[PDB]
Amino acid sequence: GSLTEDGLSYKEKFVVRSYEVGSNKTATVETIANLLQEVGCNHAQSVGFSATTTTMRKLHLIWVTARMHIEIYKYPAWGDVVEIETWCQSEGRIGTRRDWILKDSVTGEVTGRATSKWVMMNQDTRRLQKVSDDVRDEYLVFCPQEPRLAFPEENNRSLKKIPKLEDPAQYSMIGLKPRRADLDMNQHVNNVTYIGWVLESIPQEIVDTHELQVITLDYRRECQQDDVVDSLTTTTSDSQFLHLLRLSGDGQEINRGTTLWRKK
Amino acid sequence: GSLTEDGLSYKEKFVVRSYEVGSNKTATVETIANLLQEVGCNHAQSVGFSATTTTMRKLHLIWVTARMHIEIYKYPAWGDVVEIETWCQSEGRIGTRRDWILKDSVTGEVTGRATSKWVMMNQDTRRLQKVSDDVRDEYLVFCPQEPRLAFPEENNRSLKKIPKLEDPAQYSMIGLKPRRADLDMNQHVNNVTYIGWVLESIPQEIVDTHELQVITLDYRRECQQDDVVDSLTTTTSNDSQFLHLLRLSGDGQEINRGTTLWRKK
Ligand SMILES: CNS(=O)(=O)c1cccc(C)c1F
Ligand SMILES: CNS(=O)(=O)c1cccc(C)c1F
Repeated sequence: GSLTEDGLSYKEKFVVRSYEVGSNKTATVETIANLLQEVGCNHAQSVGFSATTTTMRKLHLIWVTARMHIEIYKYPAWGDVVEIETWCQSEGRIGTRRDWILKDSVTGEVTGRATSKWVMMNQDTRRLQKVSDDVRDEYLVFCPQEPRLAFPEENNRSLKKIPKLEDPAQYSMIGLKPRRADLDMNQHVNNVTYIGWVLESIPQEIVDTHELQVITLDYRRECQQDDVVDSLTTTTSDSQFLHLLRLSGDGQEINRGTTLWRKK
Repeated sequence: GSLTEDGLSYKEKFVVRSYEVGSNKTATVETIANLLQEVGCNHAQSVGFSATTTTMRKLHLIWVTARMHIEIYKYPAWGDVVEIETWCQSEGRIGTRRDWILKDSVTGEVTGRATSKWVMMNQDTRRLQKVSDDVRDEYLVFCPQEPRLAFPEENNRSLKKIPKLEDPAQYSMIGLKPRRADLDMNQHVNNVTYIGWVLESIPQEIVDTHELQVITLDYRRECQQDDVVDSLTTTTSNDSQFLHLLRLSGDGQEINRGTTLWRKK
């Protein structure tokens, strides 16, 4: 992959692998989400980051995902080339935004888009911070100056408030645990695992008849290596669902979400 | 990737990804196993296979993995390029063997090697059987004629008999279940999931202080999408060795057995 001419965005091609596809022989939304993260990491590495910046590594600050929104129009097939472009933007004290556009490399057609909201947080205390007084001028040089939005439409799905699912759930998958393949290099559960856990309470009949078009997920609290998760889904409708992940015991909320599915 | 000049083997390069690495900032053995499977798939495609032949698709026959043996000398770092060569050989009526060599693309040095034994199964009845000369003839052209072995050693760990771990296990991880990301495109549990389940009963202290050099895994029965697995490990030993068992958490039906060898970092 490479920074573009202007140095303000990053592009990378991926060939979809045999083990990356589901029952329709196209990429899973988990494979997509993993590629979004990989191109995000190659963007950071290209400009000298990693997404830590000098004064963050100093005060022990990290970027952590508050929110992920992905919309897929077509899932690439096994052996297809998908091109992903990614860029970041400041949203003032709130935090930072990373957006993605996915294209069919051959047709140059847009096959998906994604946006995500990141916040600061001290790694040790896990206390949510606001973007420094201004000292966070270290990274504005690497973002477009004028707004560039994968989701430009005022009042659009990517920004909607998600409510808390109420017991009893219509569906549940309980006792989900992460294995070592689910940890990142710093031994924290991978953001993509939570996507997989949310989708595990969708009934097989839906996954067999429908394709996933939209997923929005809030990250409230991290699941540790030795935590156990329950995944809850209720139909609210195309088929739409409301999602909740919570710790198997006390029922502490770790994620909430919505998905939208189209008949195949 | 491409077939080599003689079209008897297949080469492919992979750049190691951010999410494919462990605590060492190098590729997990599960990432490696997944790359072996991917390059194996691209070789099959390159010669007009599915890994079924015409006769196999007729008689409703598949190849299934009986055994996987991996030896890694060095795990490639995040952003490193690894080059994998793979080929198959007929083992007569017993089945087929697929072999792999892993190299540092830059230095050209051998960083790993693997071998696997495949047997024929009726899709529907799940009944193993000997290879028929008719089936054999259809793919023997695509294999070297003179033996080409990733593991030449006169007495090689790759072929050693694995015993059944004795209750009580020294260590265990209980209630392991597959999610949808553990299924392949035909909704069977991915062979690589079993590797990760075997490793889940190794204590964190070994993993933090050691590196996996060797893993041998026998595949006895398939775990189904709604099965639950128990993983059992006992120390059998500077080098730590373990004996492994995966079994269904209810009746305790065996799905896998294995051994691992670890060396101090
Ligand atoms: C993720 N958020 S970031 O670290 O603030 C950031 C902003 C701009 C460009 C890059 C590469 C970047 F990593
Ligand atoms: C698994 N063994 S195989 O499918 O019979 C086979 C034999 C030779 C070459 C190829 C590509 C092949 F896939």
